[PDB]
Amino acid sequence: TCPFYKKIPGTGFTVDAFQYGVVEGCTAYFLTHFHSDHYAGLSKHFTFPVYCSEITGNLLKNKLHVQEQYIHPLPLDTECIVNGVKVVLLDANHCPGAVMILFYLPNGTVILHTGDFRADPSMERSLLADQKVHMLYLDTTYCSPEYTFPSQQEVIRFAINTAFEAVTLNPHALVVCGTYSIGKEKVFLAIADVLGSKVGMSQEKYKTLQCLNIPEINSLITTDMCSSLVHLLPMMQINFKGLQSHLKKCGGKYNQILAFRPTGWTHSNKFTRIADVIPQTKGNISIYGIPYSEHSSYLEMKRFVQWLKPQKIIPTVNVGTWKSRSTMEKYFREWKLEAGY
Ligand SMILES: CN1CCN(C(=O)Nc2ccc(F)cc2)CC1
Ligand code: NI
Repeated sequence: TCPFYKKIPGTGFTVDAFQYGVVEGCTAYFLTHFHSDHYAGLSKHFTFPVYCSEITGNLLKNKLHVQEQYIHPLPLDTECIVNGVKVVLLDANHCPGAVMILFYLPNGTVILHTGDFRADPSMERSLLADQKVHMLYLDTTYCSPEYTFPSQQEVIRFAINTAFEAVTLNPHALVVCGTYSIGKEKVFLAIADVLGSKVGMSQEKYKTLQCLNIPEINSLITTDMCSSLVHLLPMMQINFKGLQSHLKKCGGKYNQILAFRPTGWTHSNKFTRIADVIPQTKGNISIYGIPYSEHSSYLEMKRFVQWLKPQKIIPTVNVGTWKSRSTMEKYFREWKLEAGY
């Protein structure tokens, strides 16, 4: 059964609610982004209206084979009427196609649902600048002050400089990057660009990337592994055993692997600056864990909420324990008292 924080009151709408069968009273199902915890349940057999971005719609059609007649893509930054209710989709600064949704309820209430997001000051000059938001359904993934990490730009600078140094010292080194979902494409694209290579990958991953509206993508990716010195593999294979096995398959073209695992936050963020990060090494294989986040840091989240000044906050992540719920509620009260709303 569908939980309360996935229902939008007085609209007939649910958000990211495809794993509960037919939800009583739901006339339209919104999907914020194409990550499996959120799309869980969609297939070629779904026959209710789905509202989403153009990119999410491309993935629904081609990867999950949802029929075209049920996919309703909406442009960003544009007032749209859906089943008698005004809505707006805004970029969430998460993975490709990820949106936040603004709902203008018939009674005058205004709700913002962030989906998954990485809060940024640029959001303070979207269509949010205008009007009051009464209720905020908030991505609280990293809602605790211990969660610090660098900007995406600083992490990409580190990865580019590391890869370029290694391959210039050894032109027979292979670079490998882990993936298990869409998002974080800049990691492998930036490294391939500095090295003058296309990114090599499976047919299945190539298909997924072709759905994303990335400019000049045919120039950047390929299924021909032999032509490429940046390879993508499943995240599960980014370990000494799996990389040893991959190196065997490359027919003596390479004699070294440099690999990257883009994680979220890890406990080594409490001790180590991005500049100081070192790999794990065994023989001719080195593995770097890099803290590339597509979710708000604690400080980014706090700044956005203190700017927005919502009347009520409904968390959508870490909702399953009393300890987590009490911790989040204490932070929301601190933020409100400090800022005066
Ligand atoms: C006192 N009620 C609370 C629930 N409520 C509502 O509208 N629920 C809902 C159901 C299904 C859906 F899709 C969306 C919302 C508002 C009035
Ligand atoms: Ni996500």
